[PDB]
Amino acid sequence: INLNYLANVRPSSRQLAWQRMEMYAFLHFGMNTMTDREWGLGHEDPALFNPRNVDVDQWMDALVAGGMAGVILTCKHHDGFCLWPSRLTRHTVASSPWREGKGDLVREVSESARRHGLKFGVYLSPWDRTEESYGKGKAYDDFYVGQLTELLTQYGPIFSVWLAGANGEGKNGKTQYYDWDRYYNVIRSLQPDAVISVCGPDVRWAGNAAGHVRDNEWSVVPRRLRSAELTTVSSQDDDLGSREAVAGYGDNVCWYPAEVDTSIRPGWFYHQSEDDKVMSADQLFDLWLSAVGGNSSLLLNIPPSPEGLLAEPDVQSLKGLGRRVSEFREALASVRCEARTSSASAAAAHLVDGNRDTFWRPDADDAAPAITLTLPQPTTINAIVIEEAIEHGQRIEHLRVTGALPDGTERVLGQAGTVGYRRILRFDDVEVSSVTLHVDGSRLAPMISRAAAVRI
Amino acid sequence: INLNYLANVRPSSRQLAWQRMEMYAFLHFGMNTMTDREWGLGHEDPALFNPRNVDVDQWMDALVAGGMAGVILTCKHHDGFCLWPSRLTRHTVASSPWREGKGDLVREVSESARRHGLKFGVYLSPWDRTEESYGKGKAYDDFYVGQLTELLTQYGPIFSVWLAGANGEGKNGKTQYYDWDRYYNVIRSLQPDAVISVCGPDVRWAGNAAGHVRDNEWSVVPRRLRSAELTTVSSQDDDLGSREAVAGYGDNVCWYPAEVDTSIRPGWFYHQSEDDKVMSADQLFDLWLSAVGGNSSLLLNIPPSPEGLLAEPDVQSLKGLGRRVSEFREALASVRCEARTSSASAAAAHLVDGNRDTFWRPDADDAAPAITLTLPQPTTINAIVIEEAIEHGQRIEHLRVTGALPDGTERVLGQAGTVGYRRILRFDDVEVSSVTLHVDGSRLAPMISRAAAVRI
Ligand SMILES: CC(=O)N[C@@H]1[C@@H](O[C@@H]2O[C@H](CO)[C@H](O)[C@H](O)[C@H]2O)[C@H](O[C@@H]2O[C@@H](C)[C@@H](O)[C@@H](O)[C@@H]2O)[C@@H](CO)O[C@H]1O
Ligand SMILES: CC(=O)N[C@@H]1[C@@H](O[C@@H]2O[C@H](CO)[C@H](O)[C@H](O)[C@H]2O)[C@H](O[C@@H]2O[C@@H](C)[C@@H](O)[C@@H](O)[C@@H]2O)[C@@H](CO)O[C@H]1O
Ligand code: NA
Ligand code: NA
Repeated sequence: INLNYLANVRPSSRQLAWQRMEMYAFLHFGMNTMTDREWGLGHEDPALFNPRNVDVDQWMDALVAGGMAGVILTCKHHDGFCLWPSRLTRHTVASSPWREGKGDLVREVSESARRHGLKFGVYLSPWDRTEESYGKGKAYDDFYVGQLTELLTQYGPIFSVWLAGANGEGKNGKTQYYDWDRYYNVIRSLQPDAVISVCGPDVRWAGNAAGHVRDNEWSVVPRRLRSAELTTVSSQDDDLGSREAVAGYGDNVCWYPAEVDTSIRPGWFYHQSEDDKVMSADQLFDLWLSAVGGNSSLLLNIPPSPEGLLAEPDVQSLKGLGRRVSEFREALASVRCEARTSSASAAAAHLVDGNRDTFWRPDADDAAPAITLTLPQPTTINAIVIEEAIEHGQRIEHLRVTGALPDGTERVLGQAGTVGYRRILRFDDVEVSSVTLHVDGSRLAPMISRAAAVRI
Repeated sequence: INLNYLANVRPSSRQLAWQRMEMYAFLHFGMNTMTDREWGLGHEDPALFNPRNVDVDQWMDALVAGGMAGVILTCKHHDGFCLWPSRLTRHTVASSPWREGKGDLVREVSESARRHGLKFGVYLSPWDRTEESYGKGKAYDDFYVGQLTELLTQYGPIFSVWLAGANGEGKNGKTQYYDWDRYYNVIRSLQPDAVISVCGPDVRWAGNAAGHVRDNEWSVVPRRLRSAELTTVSSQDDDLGSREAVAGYGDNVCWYPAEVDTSIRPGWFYHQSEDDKVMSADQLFDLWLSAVGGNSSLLLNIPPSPEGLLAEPDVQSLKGLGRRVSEFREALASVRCEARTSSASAAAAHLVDGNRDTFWRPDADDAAPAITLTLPQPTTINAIVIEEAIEHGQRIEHLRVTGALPDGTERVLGQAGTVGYRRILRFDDVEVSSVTLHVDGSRLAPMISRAAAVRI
């Protein structure tokens, strides 16, 4: 096991810009919304696509109020109907009566995303149930690549290209062997800042669709994980990144951080029968604390109705999720403790200076690295937040948190494994004088760019 | 030919940062210096490595004076002797009398480069005439990855990893092949910002070691060039990227810009007999004008002597080189021209603000994109300098430049094909009132971040 190797695997600059987005939105919309399905059958009549009240500004307003950093639109789902006027097939909005055949929903969405300060990403299903070339090999690749080129060069900066693994062809279906390597070269060449996700090397599907977050989430994982979703370790395993899980891989490991994806409803597309099963503001806020406080990026889907609007319950939950995240952020930014450290005290101000590029790192011979955060007055708290300077790698393996009570006893307030981008370690309301964070397990010396004790 | 794909192939942000360096130094130094050889045989006595006056600060001052942005050290050449105390072999400085076995020349160079404002890069020869694992396959990959690991984690940020492709049979009669893809994973994981050069995807050997520069240099080229150093295309071919040369490749092309490498002496390592064969300031400045005015990076090797200093003639030529370059940059930044454009006047000021991140692009239906630069007084000029916003791709195919003389007549000054990072287009001295740059061939609308008219 070479810890100078493991402890120094680092995010690319596109991975690090992505990680700081934290939470962004999925928008599953199109033919499936019109036909009320989760998967379409292919060859749907384009006359079915006639939403009478498409209001992307209403979607974006609600995503801004929800604290979203960007939006990923389903520009072509498995059914093959394209939401832009592709020159490569007639199975698009141009063949539909929406906007008299002059519409381009990718343009409307990306333009409105930008006006509202949200990044824009594209979902482009490799699986296609309409396209005649699908199953033919190379001729389908050329079609796909030609569609990537349209999406990546006509609509401005793309932050994510999301490549779904789903394939329902079955034992007797069409067999298409995607030329993934040729697709990557296209994406890298045209949008080199974009992250290629799921069936791609930059961002890893966390391995469930229900919003479950691992107890420990390693961004440093075996390199074969980048092929997991493509065609025996699996995106689903609970343990991917522990010393024990990675040792036999040696250098054949990489930075490949997790994205937790889930829908606000049981389905990805809008179904009216799901209006009473829309996740609430607090269930969403809990998901957020859990994911964004658990080294996991959060991709939350909110499907527009066939009228072409986000439904009321969904807008209410998003408004409420954004109020909560925004009070959290406000709390973190305005708390004020004095920080003391077990060693390298000259750098203790880095833990509390509001600067994500400065960090504290204990001397290499410090046998028990610890941070103590002393509150200006005795205070009721119920979380600590801690961040690693993940530019420099992911190190922390165990963290134990203790609290000094005003009577002068101390309680073990809670423990966690991995930190990474951010750990929000939650516990019961408790009034304390100070907290100590015992970083008692690490892969070489940890680099900690923020620490705070907070009341959520 | 798909122009919508070609005109939109772009550099990664790491290739973009490397391009802004322009010129940086090679330092070939080590066992071969001590035995006065261009190639070592392997198994050299480590007592031979005993330079008496290693003074890397003296190297770095001379390189700063020469205008270099960085330096790339041969941390191990083909002979196999390591300039740092590697844990994977005893064929290193730890076995030599240099600093009584306690030296690390890699540490000395990288720390001095950093003090001097210079980036640091490493050359680590895959070919190894000493290492006993060479020729055994995976076991030599293990070794090599192990040494790459030391170099990429122990010495701060690395701007380039420069990989030469040569191979040989080992002491077992068998040829070593290299697990390239495995090496790239190491480099990408530990130093995400580094460019992997020559035998690597990010930076292309220009195809000669004589300082020759193509008339037209395309950074958009067939993707197979990335394997050329690992009729077929060669790195040496004159035409790699014209519409004719790339047409057949469709999207299997990429951003792979040229690096022109050459030595300030006939050999790469120092030889006392070559002290009277050091290229002069003027030769080196014509080389700079040619490469850095021809969309090529310049990598200039200056080898330290067996006593451990850059020799006087080398220092002197560096000094004069740096002076001419600095006069060039003065002429570039002190001309006060008014810029007018054939379309999109609102963006004209982007031509002259000295900012590489703003550019002018003519209207979609401007049929004759042109820039006229008006001098404050009739002035003698003998070059134009033009730079494309290469962040967005490389598009210019032909440029024609005319001059307006004070007597109201017009002269055709010169023409050039490619531009890329920068074209310096020189021509017979002439006094003009203004000059016009007619971009009369381009892959879609050109994007130009600087245009100037100068006296060199
Ligand atoms: C194991 C599993 O969840 N399988 C099917 C889903 O596909 C996986 O989806 C995830 C993303 O959650 C990832 O791409 C894997 O590579 C796929 O195998 C499937 O969901 C698909 O992804 C959704 C985001 C959505 O676009 C959906 O329409 C798409 O088919 C779901 C469909 O409900 O079925 C799973 O059984
Ligand atoms: C085609 C050629 O020049 N081959 C031999 C050189 O190798 C090429 O070096 C260039 C860089 O100029 C590039 O890596 C190619 O892929 C190599 O094939 C060879 O030079 C090697 O490169 C120098 C930078 C230097 O480090 C040298 O020691 C090393 O051998 C030279 C040796 O002089 O011979 C060529 O015939
Ligand atoms: Na900080
Ligand atoms: Na500019």
